[PDB]
Amino acid sequence: VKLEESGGGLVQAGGSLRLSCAASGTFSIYTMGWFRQAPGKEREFVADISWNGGSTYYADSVKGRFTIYRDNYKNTVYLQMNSLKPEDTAVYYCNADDLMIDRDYWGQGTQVTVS
Repeated sequence: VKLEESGGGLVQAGGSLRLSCAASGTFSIYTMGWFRQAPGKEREFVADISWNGGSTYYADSVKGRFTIYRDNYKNTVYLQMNSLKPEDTAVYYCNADDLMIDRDYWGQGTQVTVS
């Protein structure tokens, strides 16, 4: 299992960005999620989505501005970010928690910088 993140980069405050996390490489199923990491700080939960898409959870800092969703055809989970703020600047990581074997997997991380 490999997770490849795409999107990100430099964005003006008030803008929007969509991050993607494409899974590749069997077939268990997964809780997929997004975390972010500011320099010198704890890893911060952002959002996650259940294996069948029926339940989503968001950190209070992003509720009402961010949306997590899954496109099964592309085997990709997405993070739509609106009204971006300097406080959102971080490396964003997607995670996949294998519910059959209790092992999780991580993307390489993608920088989002809000100017």
